[PDB]
Amino acid sequence: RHGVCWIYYPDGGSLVGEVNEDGEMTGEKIAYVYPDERTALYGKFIDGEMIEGKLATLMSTEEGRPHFELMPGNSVYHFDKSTSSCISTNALLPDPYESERVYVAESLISSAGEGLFSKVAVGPNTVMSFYNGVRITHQEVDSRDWALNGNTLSLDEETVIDVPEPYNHVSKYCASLGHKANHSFTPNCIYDMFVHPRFGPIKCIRTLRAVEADEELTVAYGYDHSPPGKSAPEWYQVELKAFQATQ
Ligand SMILES: Nc1ncnc2c1ncn2[C@@H]1O[C@H](C[C@@H](N)CC[C@H](N)C(=O)O)[C@@H](O)[C@H]1O
Ligand SMILES: CN1CCC(=C2c3ccccc3C=Cc3cc(O)ccc32)CC1
Repeated sequence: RHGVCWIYYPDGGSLVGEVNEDGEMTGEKIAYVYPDERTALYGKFIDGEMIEGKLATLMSTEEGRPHFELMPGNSVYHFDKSTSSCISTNALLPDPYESERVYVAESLISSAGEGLFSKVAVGPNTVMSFYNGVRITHQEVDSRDWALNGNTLSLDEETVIDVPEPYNHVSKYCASLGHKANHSFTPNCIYDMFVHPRFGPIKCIRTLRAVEADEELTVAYGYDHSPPGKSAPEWYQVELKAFQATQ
């Protein structure tokens, strides 16, 4: 008669609900559940695509049927995959899972600008932040000045994610914050694949180790002598030389 399906993504998120006649995740009581197995976007989905998800908490799962408590408020989300020229339908609507785990402040790395910090203590392998952005080609990134590529992150062999000016200011764009994490060759985080209900296929920032509250989150940007683009910044030259001096 009735059938509830739990789909687990490799990144730890999941989709749960009763499948329709065609075995599709289509209905008004479908939920995406974030990797903490607690934070959920609950509501209207069509074939697994979020049409109207409301912020909710997964309280329990008695005999496979999940119980969701809607969060007080009007926080509503929808599938909203970026394009080459549009980063988001609501650039100032933050992600609720990210908002519990990270914040932006002045970096502790000299002259690095702003950085990304842990709000709370978390264990290893914890998804902390999402790296959404516009979707451009490797050709575009490779064919321009590398000074324009400080917020680029390759998604796959076809697509590079970017957060271009003016979206590099949190007052202009705070829907995701992964671009605010600075580089280190002793990083405490990595970039990892992520299938997001709002952003679609993107990258996330995942901890490599346990992190304390208010620790700066860092990721290795790469190990090449120079970043993609035309005509490396010296801060990276200095850190790369120090990295290579250890071996
Ligand atoms: N280890 C570092 N030392 C100095 N500057 C850094 C370092 N890591 C990142 N940056 C700076 O941060 C840019 C990369 C951004 N994705 C990071 C967020 C940036 N700090 C901001 O305030 O928006 C680089 O192009 C540099 O300007
Ligand atoms: C999250 N992304 C941020 C930008 C980034 C850069 C880069 C770009 C501009 C200026 C500086 C950098 C720094 C290092 C780097 C090294 C590589 O071997 C490949 C790419 C990069 C890749 C990761």
